[PDB]
Amino acid sequence: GSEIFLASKRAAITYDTDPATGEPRAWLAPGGTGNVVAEQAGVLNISWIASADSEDDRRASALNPDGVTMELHSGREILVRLIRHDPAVFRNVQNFMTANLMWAANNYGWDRWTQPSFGSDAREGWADFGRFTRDFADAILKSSAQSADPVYLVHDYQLVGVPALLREQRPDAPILLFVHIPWPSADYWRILPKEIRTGILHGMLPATTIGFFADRWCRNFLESVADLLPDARIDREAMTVEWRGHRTRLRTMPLGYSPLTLPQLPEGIEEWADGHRLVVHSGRTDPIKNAERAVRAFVLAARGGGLEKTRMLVRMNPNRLYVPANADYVHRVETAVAEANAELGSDTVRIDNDNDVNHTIACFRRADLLIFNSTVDGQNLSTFEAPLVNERDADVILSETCGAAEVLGEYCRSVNPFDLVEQAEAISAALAAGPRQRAEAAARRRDAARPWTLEAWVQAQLDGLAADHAARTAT
Amino acid sequence: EIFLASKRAAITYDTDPATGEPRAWLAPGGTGNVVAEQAGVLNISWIASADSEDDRRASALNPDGVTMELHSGREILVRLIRHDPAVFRNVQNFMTANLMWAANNYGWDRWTQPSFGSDAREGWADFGRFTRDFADAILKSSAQSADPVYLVHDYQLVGVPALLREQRPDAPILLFVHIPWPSADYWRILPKEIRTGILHGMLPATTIGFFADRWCRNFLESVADLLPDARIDREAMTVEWRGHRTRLRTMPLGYSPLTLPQLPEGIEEWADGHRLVVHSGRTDPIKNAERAVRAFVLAARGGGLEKTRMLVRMNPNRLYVPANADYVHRVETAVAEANAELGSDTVRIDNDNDVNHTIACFRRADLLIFNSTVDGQNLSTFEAPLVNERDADVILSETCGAAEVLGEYCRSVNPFDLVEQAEAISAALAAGPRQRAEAAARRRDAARPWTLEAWVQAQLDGLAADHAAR
Ligand SMILES: [Mg+2]
Ligand SMILES: [Mg+2]
Ligand SMILES: [Mg+2]
Ligand SMILES: [Mg+2]
Ligand SMILES: [Mg+2]
Ligand SMILES: [Mg+2]
Ligand SMILES: [Mg+2]
Ligand SMILES: [Mg+2]
Repeated sequence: GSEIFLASKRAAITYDTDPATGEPRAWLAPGGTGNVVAEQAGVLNISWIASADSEDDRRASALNPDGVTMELHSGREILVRLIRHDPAVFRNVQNFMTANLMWAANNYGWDRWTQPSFGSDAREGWADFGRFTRDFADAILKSSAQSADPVYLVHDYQLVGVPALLREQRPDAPILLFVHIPWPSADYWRILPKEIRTGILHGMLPATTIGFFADRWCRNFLESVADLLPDARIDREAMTVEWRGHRTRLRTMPLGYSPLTLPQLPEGIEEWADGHRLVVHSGRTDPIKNAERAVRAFVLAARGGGLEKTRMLVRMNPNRLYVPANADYVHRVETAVAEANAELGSDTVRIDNDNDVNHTIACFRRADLLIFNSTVDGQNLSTFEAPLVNERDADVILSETCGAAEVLGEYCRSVNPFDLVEQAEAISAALAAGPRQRAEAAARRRDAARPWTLEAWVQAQLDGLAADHAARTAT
Repeated sequence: EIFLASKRAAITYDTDPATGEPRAWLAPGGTGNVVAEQAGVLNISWIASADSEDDRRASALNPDGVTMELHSGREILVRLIRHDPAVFRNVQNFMTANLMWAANNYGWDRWTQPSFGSDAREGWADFGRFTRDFADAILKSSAQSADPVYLVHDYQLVGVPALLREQRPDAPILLFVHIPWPSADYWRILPKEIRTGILHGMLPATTIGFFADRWCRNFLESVADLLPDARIDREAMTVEWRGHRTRLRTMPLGYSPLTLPQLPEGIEEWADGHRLVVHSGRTDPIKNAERAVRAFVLAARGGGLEKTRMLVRMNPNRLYVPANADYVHRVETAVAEANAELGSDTVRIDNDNDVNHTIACFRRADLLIFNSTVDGQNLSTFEAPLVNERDADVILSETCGAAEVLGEYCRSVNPFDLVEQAEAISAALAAGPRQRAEAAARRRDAARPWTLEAWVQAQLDGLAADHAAR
């Protein structure tokens, strides 16, 4: 008897002609939070509320106020309702400063000794955060104006301010906030300026349920609350916060993959890899993906002997390259690859860069060894998808700091992503292992990965939120 | 019989001006002076590392111990361990902002550093040898003792308790760490054999002490995270592991009354007619002088600081460590940029290890800034208000151990937020004599009880209770 409203900020939508119909088409770039949320919209048969961040988006939204019919990579179709944030007030929706600070904080990118140093920009950014949060919350509230019993599913870190605003207007509504990124240790969270470190928590706590992909993130969130909000009472065993009349439950809801989204190799790759064992590292152009260290670990593994007919493919998916840290990462990866080739012989290691899902899947299929060695990762879905499609009983080296390691770590070669020697030794061992050992390990790994579907995760959201809503009422 | 050990002893060997005989004296400040003063308090020898040929010569020539003069005036015996020089050199590298200093004092960005190679494997091996040298020295000194008590000080000796416990199953062993303990997620940046091996080395202690509750909490979380076989109790502050029961204790330290002069050359004249902001600390990136200078510039831009100057007092220490050299460069850069904007000679750097100069700067200050990025405790934030003659406000980082005792009596700041720090500089200097007078008196009252002798008593009392429980 409830209507469900699902929102997230980022929607990477292209507009082109549909070859099937010859009509103008909206389609969603693959990967990122957007693809996950869009698939959830499809599972639930509801619209996806997200931000218009271009004239094209505004134009599409104005012509289709009921929503734009959008095509997923999985071929599936949903309605997307893009919020037409006023272009004169919100000049650049694509990049919000406060959200970018939260990205760096939550993914641990600062050394503290030299960075960060917050100036007036952080104050201005926080004011802008407030304006955007209000504009977004108002759009959700307008969308749900004809609903007597709305259920709000608010997705990802850009919307951390939203639950407080929804709770103010809809005191009895079930509200889930689901964060797709890590939550950092209390000492690290409090690097942020006082108004932001506390303000964000004030924005989140009015949610019925706060979800993360991993237990570690829930624990770190609770510790952050205990550290900063003298008014709050945490219960580490119950995973609860009680604060200013808000009761909040923290839940872990792991996600692995979408079965319905699971081709030929990129140009030149099949011939280059022929007769060689192939090590594959795959991920976005983001320093957390840790390809530089993966390449250096490969070089150290080769130094120990036994990798004579082995090559390494670094698959990088271009994304937000305008961010200085991302550009720096690509530079550092290119440098390590050049050093590897200088040391091991030309063409031992190759970078292959695009956002083509078919190429990604092909590379997952061809791999003799898969490396997902993130410095940290909210979850990392590639580490579920890859073994599920791999045909060669490839081993998987998985960083212990990926959310996914809580589910898959015991079925992979779990590593410290900062230790090049451990990683080199894991690379050597994985490639030395005989086919029967690898076959049995891969079968167990597929069995461990298989249950963690997008639909199961959506069900977890609803089951958790429903239970927490009941508990909130009883208290 | 109490046995006391710590690694670092910065000793100078010269001729005693009063007697003409050979003399050994200990550098003031740092952990060495603290442990040396504790040896004096307890009337015991201090076991420490010989770190140079002169130390080895002195140790070899005086096997009973080297009579060593402390800055406070006192005299104690130091028993210096002659390690293998190659092992020692590499271990000292392991203990600097390479490796362990960055691990416990939060110096890594994770995205680009660290990346552990074979050097970390060799470093760990050498650390084991160094640890064995210390345990053998301590055991040798205590071998005929029926009921020895072991007080093992600071992070370099984290491996020692396990080795002592192996030989002395029933002995009281305190491990007291003088630096922070990092969050669990940060601790596990270290290679597996190190992150776990260090915990295995520490947990056999009867008692593990830190200067702050936060460090104890972070330690427990690290144990819970890495040792599936350990059981922690956050309320009892205990670890139960392999039938070892370990108690975690917070034992704050503030200052030594006995250690509490003229200003350095040129400073008095330069400061005359001006309000003086003083930042003081070792050449270590945790001391955060660069951000303090930038915050000062931001405050000066706002007006109201027209007759205000800033003194950056830096105590040269291990300038060969890249992170320390970089820190000094960044501070020099910020000071030059401050002067280029605000006017020549607005900000000065003054560098030496003269305690008298430090105390004098504390006395002269109209505002004191101890804005460390993190600090195991920071003793300067107790010493400075207790000697200051201006009722200077204190800007104190919330990330100093000392903030747990003095935070509410100072202007507590986020050390990464320049605007907050600038606003605190401005507010601190907007208040004249009387406003500050009341707060300054309450601050001194808060700082006063936290003496060195009280802290030594806390060590003994805590250890005794924990030993009787185990
Ligand atoms: Mg758009
Ligand atoms: Mg931390
Ligand atoms: Mg985890
Ligand atoms: Mg890659
Ligand atoms: Mg010496
Ligand atoms: Mg040392
Ligand atoms: Mg951390
Ligand atoms: Mg210092």
